[PDB]
Amino acid sequence: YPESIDWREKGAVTPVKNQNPCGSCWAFSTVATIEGINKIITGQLISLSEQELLDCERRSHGCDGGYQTTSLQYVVDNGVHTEREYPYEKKQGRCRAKDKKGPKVYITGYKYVPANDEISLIQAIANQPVSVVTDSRGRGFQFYKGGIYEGPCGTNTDHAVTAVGYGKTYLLLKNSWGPNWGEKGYIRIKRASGRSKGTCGVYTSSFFPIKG
Ligand SMILES: *[C@@H](C(=O)O)[C@H](O)C(=O)N[C@@H](CC(C)C)C(=O)NCCCCNC(N)=[NH2+]
Repeated sequence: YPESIDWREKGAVTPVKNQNPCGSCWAFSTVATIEGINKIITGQLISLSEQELLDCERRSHGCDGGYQTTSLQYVVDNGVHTEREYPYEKKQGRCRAKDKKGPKVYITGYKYVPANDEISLIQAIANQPVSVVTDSRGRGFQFYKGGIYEGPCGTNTDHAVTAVGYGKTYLLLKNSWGPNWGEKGYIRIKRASGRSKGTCGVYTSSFFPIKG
């Protein structure tokens, strides 16, 4: 793997979005990975629809939270519309996926990253943006301003985010709380060495889409 990577710089990352006040991070996390792998494979960077997952992927619990596996599987089974055609409404509504006839993006599957292991995660991000989770309950995280975040934070993960890169000592994370949070929407989180739940539990549960 390269010493560092920034998928933003490689053009595989769309502008930061704002999920609030709907607790639909699961959808934002998944969509960002889809946006990323689509660019890597097809050369196209297009903002895709969190609202479709929200309205249509109902194994997850809408604004009350959801799952990486079910949301990734949704895109395998059904593909996903652009954000432009299916915009965010900040709340679950009727699944209108069938009513929309515009451009869609499909994936063919997804892979789970072996958990609690630095290099397994780093190796995955080297290839594509990855869906990851963090413990976001704390003042330090919620009011993060900038720099490499080393703590304080627990490992009781409750928020799904997107790993869009790393450096020697950190993982670059796209958050979904708008561009006014952290570093223009992003947080750089310390790389815990080796076997570890990771800083803020960032090694806990990681998945990435496959577009073959
Ligand atoms: C996170 C957010 O929008 O801030 C959102 O609550 C969420 O989807 N969180 C996930 C985090 C996991 C580590 C992937 C989550 O909690 N998913 C499980 C189901 C949601 C909670 N359960 C119920 N009963 N709603």
